[PDB]
Amino acid sequence: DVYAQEKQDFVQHFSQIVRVLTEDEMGHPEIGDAIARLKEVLEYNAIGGKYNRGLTVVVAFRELVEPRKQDADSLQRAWTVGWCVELLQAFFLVADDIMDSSLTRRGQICWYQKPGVGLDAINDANLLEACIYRLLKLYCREQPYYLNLIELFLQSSYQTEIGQTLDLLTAPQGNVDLVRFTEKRYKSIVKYKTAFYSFYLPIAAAMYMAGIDGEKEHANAKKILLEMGEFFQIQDDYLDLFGDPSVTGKIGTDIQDNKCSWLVVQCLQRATPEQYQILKENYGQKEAEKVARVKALYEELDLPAVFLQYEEDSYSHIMALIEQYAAPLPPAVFLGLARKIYKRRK
Amino acid sequence: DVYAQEKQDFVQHFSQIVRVLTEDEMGHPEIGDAIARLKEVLEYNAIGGKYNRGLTVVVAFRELVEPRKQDADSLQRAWTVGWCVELLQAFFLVADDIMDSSLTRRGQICWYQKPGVGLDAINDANLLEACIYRLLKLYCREQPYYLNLIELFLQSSYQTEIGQTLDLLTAPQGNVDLVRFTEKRYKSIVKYKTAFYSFYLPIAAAMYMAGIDGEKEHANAKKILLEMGEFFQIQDDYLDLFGDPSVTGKIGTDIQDNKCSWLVVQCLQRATPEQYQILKENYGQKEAEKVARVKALYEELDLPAVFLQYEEDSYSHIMALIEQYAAPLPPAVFLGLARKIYKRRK
Ligand SMILES: O=P(O)(O)C(Nc1ncnc2sc(-c3ccc(C4CC4)cc3)cc12)P(=O)(O)O
Ligand SMILES: O=P(O)(O)C(Nc1ncnc2sc(-c3ccc(C4CC4)cc3)cc12)P(=O)(O)O
Ligand SMILES: [Mg+2]
Ligand SMILES: [Mg+2]
Ligand SMILES: [Mg+2]
Ligand SMILES: [Mg+2]
Ligand SMILES: [Mg+2]
Ligand SMILES: [Mg+2]
Repeated sequence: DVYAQEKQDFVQHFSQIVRVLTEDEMGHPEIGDAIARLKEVLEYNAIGGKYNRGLTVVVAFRELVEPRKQDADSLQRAWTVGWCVELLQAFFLVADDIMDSSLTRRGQICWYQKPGVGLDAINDANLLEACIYRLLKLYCREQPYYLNLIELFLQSSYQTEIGQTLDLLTAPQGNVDLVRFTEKRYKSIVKYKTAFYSFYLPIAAAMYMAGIDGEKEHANAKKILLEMGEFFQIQDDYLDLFGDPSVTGKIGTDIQDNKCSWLVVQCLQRATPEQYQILKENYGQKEAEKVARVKALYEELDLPAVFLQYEEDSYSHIMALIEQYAAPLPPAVFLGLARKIYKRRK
Repeated sequence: DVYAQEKQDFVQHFSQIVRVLTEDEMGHPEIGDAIARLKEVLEYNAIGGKYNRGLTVVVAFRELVEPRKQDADSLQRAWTVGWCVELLQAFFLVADDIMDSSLTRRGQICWYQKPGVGLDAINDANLLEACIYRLLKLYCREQPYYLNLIELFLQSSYQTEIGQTLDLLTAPQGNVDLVRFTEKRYKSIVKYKTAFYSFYLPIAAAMYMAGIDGEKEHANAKKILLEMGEFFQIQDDYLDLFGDPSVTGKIGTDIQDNKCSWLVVQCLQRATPEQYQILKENYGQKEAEKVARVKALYEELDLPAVFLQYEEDSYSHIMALIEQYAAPLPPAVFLGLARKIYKRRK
């Protein structure tokens, strides 16, 4: 919508970002090779996704600054903060792929699986985290919102690592306990691991950039953007199994990795004592046969139909939340975002 | 010296730090388990080292604030920033151990080698990075230096990741090229990977905390503290091979991991065309026999004697740098630190 409009401009700005993060060798030639490697990391890991999050920073900026106040530089900065959220993303993915033993991301092989990278990936990832704050310094240093943004990113990082910790504690390798896999636990997980950084972070960054720094303006926004995030991670769990790797750009692992996926939580609730045992006996194991038994059992309970039911009822519920809590913000900010993820298949 | 004096107080402050980083569940019970895991990570990975860096923050604080201005809270904050540098350290180690395929750290098994952790270590590490900025917020939020410290830590993180990148690019697995292993390259590596965060970071943090924020006061300090860092990493490379694992708390890997160690750089400079080939043929391989051939060749060139020569001449050179550049800072700040690392064997 407004998103599809703004992409080409956002994506072309990536070159400047890179010309800029590699202007550090235009003062220190002894680190050339490290900069080269950094470029490479960026090229491979910052590109090829949908860019929802970065664009959401820029769309929300249009919609919250009076166009008088949108000078050339105001925009350029917003492109950057936009990119700053894409770096956050990049950093999480490079490292969640190692942790999740994934094979492919955005329709290429995962950075760590590349010949000659492996676990150097862990540095690569953190360099990407670093680059955020180097951009904030280089573009927003003189702005009233600087500190708010720095605290926002870090703060959001921390909540997201917290969420990752639960994702992992709840899904221990070679230990199939399913007592653990509940509704309450699921909600907590996705709240922390996905919702703060994929949905609040980028909107609030746009709000901070427009001088809207009020506690209650952020609290309301959050009530909306968090439930939106929950829904989005459920989408993500559905696609892990039922998506198209031609389209999602990634092969699934929730079952192999013994994950507290939305799927498995719904399964337990419906399964017969009989069926519980197929699951127990096939879940969280690297064997194709056992994975398949679980997919089938999921299809046996017409869980893709329950997905579609839930996706309709949550989208409504979210719309209720926009009616209740958007004010004084243009509903469009939240709607544009909602449209871009409802009935999504990539 | 002043260090040995201040430790007991610094180490006891670790409990408060933990009671404080786990007071987040005193608002959000749904993340208990993640906090538990965080405690555990901290306990295992923040403890057992020398604490040079953290103590150096606190020693330098004594020596730069007029004792009138050292109220209870002023100290407590300095303990924290001190601990903030130990968290930085913790985070780098947890993850450098994975990247370096190390077995033991501070005389226990490396966190990632623990049964039931493995590559979840990558999250664990980043949680430790997070905790720094959560402490800065919770203790130094209202201070004039806050932003300076935040930029200092991040900035220092970034330079250290840059340095890590070179460490790794220069030491590719299963690819023994020794053209790469030069003096110039070595200096660059250790400058970035060790010196900024182990030596500048903690002193400058103490300076920022004492309102000494002048460009030239930090530049001079840096000239000193960077050369000090170089020397310290050379020490670290010597101990990798020639130390006592009973004492260093860690088993070495520079040879196996094909590292641009101070040792190997000195070796090349001295070796006969004959000897160059033993090295080429045994370096960077996981085989005990081949490692041993290299150790022996190193002992063949009386490199431990060259170490002791260099350690004397650099310590002198550093002392010259303190005579030249300490002012207006108490020489003690730099000397206390120098004494604590000269002729060091752990
Ligand atoms: O691999 P995906 O793309 O399905 C997905 N990736 C994510 N989706 C939503 N939120 C998050 S947070 C996250 C992540 C990555 C790394 C870390 C730690 C290094 C900090 C923490 C969180 C990955 C991720 P997940 O099913 O693995 O959760
Ligand atoms: O393992 P050690 O203790 O000998 C030593 N550890 C370090 N010593 C001095 N500086 C540094 S910087 C560093 C490190 C760790 C992790 C990272 C990336 C995750 C950020 C970057 C740098 C480890 C390290 P090294 O010989 O591996 O260099
Ligand atoms: Mg994951
Ligand atoms: Mg994953
Ligand atoms: Mg997923
Ligand atoms: Mg290393
Ligand atoms: Mg190491
Ligand atoms: Mg070492």
